[PDB]
Amino acid sequence: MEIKLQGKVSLVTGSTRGIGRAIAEKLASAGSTVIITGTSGERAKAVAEEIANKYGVKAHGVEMNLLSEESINKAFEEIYNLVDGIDILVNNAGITRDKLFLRMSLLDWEEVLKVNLTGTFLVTQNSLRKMIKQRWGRIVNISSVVGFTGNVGQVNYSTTKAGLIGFTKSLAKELAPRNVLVNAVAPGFIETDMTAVLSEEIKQKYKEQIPLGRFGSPEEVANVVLFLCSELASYITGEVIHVNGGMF
Amino acid sequence: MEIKLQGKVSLVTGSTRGIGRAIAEKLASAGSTVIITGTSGERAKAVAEEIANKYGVKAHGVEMNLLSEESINKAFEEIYNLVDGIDILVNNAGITRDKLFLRMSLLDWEEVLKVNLTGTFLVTQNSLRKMIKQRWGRIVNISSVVGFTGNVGQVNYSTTKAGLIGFTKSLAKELAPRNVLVNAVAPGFIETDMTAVLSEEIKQKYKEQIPLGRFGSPEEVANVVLFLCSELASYITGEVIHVNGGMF
Amino acid sequence: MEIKLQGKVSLVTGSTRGIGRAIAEKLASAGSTVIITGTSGERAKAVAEEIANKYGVKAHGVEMNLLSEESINKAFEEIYNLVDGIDILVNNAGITRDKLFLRMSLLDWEEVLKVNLTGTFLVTQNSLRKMIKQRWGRIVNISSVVGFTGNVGQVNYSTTKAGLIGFTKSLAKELAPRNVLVNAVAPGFIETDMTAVLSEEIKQKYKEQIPLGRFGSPEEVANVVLFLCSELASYITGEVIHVNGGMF
Amino acid sequence: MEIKLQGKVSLVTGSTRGIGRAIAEKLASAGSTVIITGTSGERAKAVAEEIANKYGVKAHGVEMNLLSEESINKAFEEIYNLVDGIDILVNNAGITRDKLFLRMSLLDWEEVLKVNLTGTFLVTQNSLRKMIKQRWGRIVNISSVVGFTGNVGQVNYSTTKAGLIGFTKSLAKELAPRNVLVNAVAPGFIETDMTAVLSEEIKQKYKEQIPLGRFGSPEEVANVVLFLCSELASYITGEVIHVNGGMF
Repeated sequence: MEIKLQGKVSLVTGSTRGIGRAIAEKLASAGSTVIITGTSGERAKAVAEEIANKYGVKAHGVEMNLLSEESINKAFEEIYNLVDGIDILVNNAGITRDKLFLRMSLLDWEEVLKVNLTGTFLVTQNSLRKMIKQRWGRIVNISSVVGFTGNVGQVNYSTTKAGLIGFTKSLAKELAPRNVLVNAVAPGFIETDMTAVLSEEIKQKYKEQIPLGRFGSPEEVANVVLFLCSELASYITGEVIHVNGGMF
Repeated sequence: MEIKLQGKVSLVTGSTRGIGRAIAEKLASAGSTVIITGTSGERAKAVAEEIANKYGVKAHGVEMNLLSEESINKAFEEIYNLVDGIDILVNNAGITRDKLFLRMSLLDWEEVLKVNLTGTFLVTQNSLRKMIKQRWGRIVNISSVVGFTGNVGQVNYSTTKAGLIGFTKSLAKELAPRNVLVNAVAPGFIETDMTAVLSEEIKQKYKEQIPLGRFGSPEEVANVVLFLCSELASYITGEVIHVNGGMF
Repeated sequence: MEIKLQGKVSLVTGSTRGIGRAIAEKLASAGSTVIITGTSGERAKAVAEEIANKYGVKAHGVEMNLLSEESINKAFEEIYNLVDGIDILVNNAGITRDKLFLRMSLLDWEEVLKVNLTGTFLVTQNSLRKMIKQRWGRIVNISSVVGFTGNVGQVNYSTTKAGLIGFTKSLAKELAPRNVLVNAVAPGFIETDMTAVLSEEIKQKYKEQIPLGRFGSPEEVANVVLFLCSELASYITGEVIHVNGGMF
Repeated sequence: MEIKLQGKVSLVTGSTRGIGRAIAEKLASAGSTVIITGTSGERAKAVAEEIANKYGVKAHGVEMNLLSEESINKAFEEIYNLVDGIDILVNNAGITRDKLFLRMSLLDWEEVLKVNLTGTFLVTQNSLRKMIKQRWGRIVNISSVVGFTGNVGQVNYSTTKAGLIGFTKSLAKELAPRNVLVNAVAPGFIETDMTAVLSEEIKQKYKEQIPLGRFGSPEEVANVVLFLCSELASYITGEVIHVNGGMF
C-alpha cells in the first residue's frame, strides 16, 4: 500500500521553511511536482532547488507576498507558465502579530486577516482551474489548535484560524459536486527552529499541556497533509484533522 | 426572578432594524439605556426616539459605518459625550455579499471581512474602558449557524461568522481576569423583513432543516442576548449559544 | 422582565444536595412546584420540606435509586398520585467511580453507565406524558466539561457525560414537533461540599485551568437551568450550554 | 512512501461483514496479521480463511458476542494463544435497536449500550497489554455522524456513538504517556449490502444530505482507519476523523 503522487502538481504556500517546507518535502517524497513560495523569490527558488536535488522531483520556486494581491496574481502567472495547472493546494502561509487586545494596532489586526484569510482566499481562487476541470483536487488549509481554544495575545490570529474552518466547510460544500475536497489540518505545538528562542521553562510549561508530553515535528504535520492528498482520504471533505498530541 | 438592567448602558450595532433592533428593544425593556447605530445617523436617532417613547428609557442614535474607521471614531466621540461609558456591547452589525466562490470578487470578500471582523474589532476596542475599570462587562457577538455548518454561496460570510468564534474565545480568555464576559449567539434561520423577499417556496425548504418546524423570531434571539447580559450568565464566558430550533 | 414558573411542576433528580439542590431551589424561587429525589426517601422529603418552608412552594420528596428500575417505577407511581404531571425535568442525578482505565473494574464501569445513562433514560421516558399532551415541556440534562475534554481517571464518567450530548441532540429532534425542548448544561469546576475534601493545593491547581480564576457556585449552574426552563429559551433545543468560566 | 504493517497484529471486532470486514481486509492488504470476530465463530474463521487466501497474511477468526462478558474474555483467551499480543485494535462492532424514544423498550436501550460502550470497554481493556509494554499501540473506535447530529429513532445508538467520543478523549489522555494513540473515525452514510433494502426514494433523500452526492464505500472508511494505524498519524490522539462526504 503506497501513496504516490507522481504526475500531480502541489502548491504549498510559505514553504521556504518550517512546517510549510516539511509539507513540500513530504509531498515531493511521495512523487509530487512541487511549487515553493516565499516572500523572497530567491529563497523560494533556492529551496525548490534543494528539494529537487534531494528527491529528484520537478520543483519551482516563486516569490509570493500574501499581503499583496498583485504579488499573488503575479506569482500565479509564473506558475501557470511552468505547469499545466495545480492538483493540490496547501494553504500554509500564515502570520501572527501578537498583542494584548486592548492595545492591538489596526495594522496588527488587518495584516493577520489579510494574509491568513484574504491571501488564502486569493491563492485558492487562483488554484482551482485544473481541479474543477478534471474533477479531482485537494485543498488543505493549515489552521491551528488556537482557532479552537482561543489564546491570550492572539485574538487576531485565533479569529483567522477559526475563520479558516468556516472557509473550509463552505468551500467543501460548493466544490463537492466536482470532487474537489477541501479540508483543514489544525496543528497543536510543533517544534520548528523558531522554538529555539523559547526558555526551557516556558517550553516545559507548554509541554505540560500535551498528553503525549512532546512537541510534534513538522514532518508529523506534513504526514497528515499527505494523507489528505492521498487516495485514502477520498471520502473526507469539510473536515478538520487536529494534530496536537491529545491537547484538544 | 427579575432581569433588570437599569443603570447599565448597552451599545447594539446595526440596530435600526431586524435582529439588531429587537435586541436593543429587549435590553431597553429590561431597563437598559441603549445606543442604536446605523449607516444612517438620521435613521438611528429616529429609532432611538421610538424605542425611548415605547419603553421610557434613555436612548441615543449615532451614525456608524463599520467599513470606515473614521466613522467609528466619530461615533465613539459622540457616545462618550453622551454616556459615562458602555457596560454592554452587542456586536450585531454585519453584511453578506453572497456569491458562489468561483464568482466571488475580491471586494465581495474584503468588504464582508472588513465590516464583520474588522468593524467588530474596532467597536469592541472602543467599548471596553468602563467594563475593565469596574470589573463588570458583557460583550455578545452575533455569529450564525452557517459559521458552523458552512453554506453554499456564503464562503465569505461563513468565514466571518466562524472567525467571530475564535475572536470570542480568545477575547474571553484575555478579559476573564477582569470579569468581562465575552460570548456569542449563533442564530439559525430567523424571520425578519428581509425574509419576505424569499418564496413561500424557498422558505418551506429552509424550514425542512428545522426540527421545531418554524423560523425563530428576532425577539427569540434577543431573549438569549438578554440572558447573556443578566446575572444568570455570570459563570459563562468564551461560549457560543446556538439558537436555531435544533438544526445544529 | 420576570421569569416565573408558577403553575409548573419540575422534577430534579438527585437534588437532596449539591448542584441538584441548588437547581431545585432556583426553580422554586421562580415559583415552580418541585419534586426532590434522592437515594434516601426520608432525606428527599426532608429537603422538600425545607425548600417548601423557605420559598413557600408546593414541594414533594421521593426516593429514587437510578440503578433500580423498580425504585424508579415506584417513585413515578407516587409522583403521579401527587401531581397532575411534569412540565420540567432536570436530569441531574449521576455518580462517579474514578479509576485509571487499567485499574477499572466492570462494575466501576457498568454502574456509572447504568445510573448516568440508563437511569436518565428511564426517568425521561416516565416524565414526558404531560409535556407531549400540552405541547410544552423542558428537559435539561446535566453533562460536564469532561464529557468534552475527556479526563484522566474518568473514562467511565466522561463516556456518560459525552453520551448525554448524543441523547440530548437525538431526543431534541424527536420531540421538537411537540415543542418539548431538550438541552444540556455542561458545568466546569463547581464548588460544592464535596470540594472541601480536596487540598487547597489541588483546588488552586484546578483553578489554573479557569480563565475567570474561580470555581463556579451551584447557584450559577442553577441559573442556567432556570434560563433553559424560561420563555427566553423558546428557540433553543438540542443545544449544550457550557458553564465553566471560560475553560472550554 | 508506503504504509506497511508487517509484523503487527490487528484485532477488528465485528469484521465478518460490512465495514468491519473492509477494515480487516485493508489492514491485511498493508501486511498486518488480522483477527476477525463475529457472533458466529464459524463465520469468523471462514472470513479469516478467505482473507488469508486473498492477501497471504496470518489471520484468525474467533467467536465474540459483545453482549456477553464471558464470550469476550473467552475470545481473548483464544487470541492470546495464537498471537504474542495485539498492536492495533479497531472497535468496530456495534448494533442498533431503533425505536422512537417514548416507546423504546429497556432491553432495546440496554443492549445498544452493552455492546457499543461496555463491549468496547472490555475489548479495549483486554487488548492493551502488548501496546503498553512496547510503548506503541493504536486503538480506533468506530463512532458515527449520528453521535454528533443526533437522529430520530436512534436516541440509544446516538447516545453510544457520542459516548465513544468521551471514551476516546479520556483514554487518549491516560495512554498518551505510553505512546498508545486512541482515536475515533465517524463515518457518515456508507454503502454496505444492507443498503440494498432501502427504497430508491429513501436513498436519494439520504444522498441529498451529502455534498459529494454519493454514499461512501466501506473501503473509504477502512482507508481512514489504516491511516490512523500508520506512521503518518503518530502525532494524532484523542481526535475524531469524520468520513462523511461533507455532511457534517
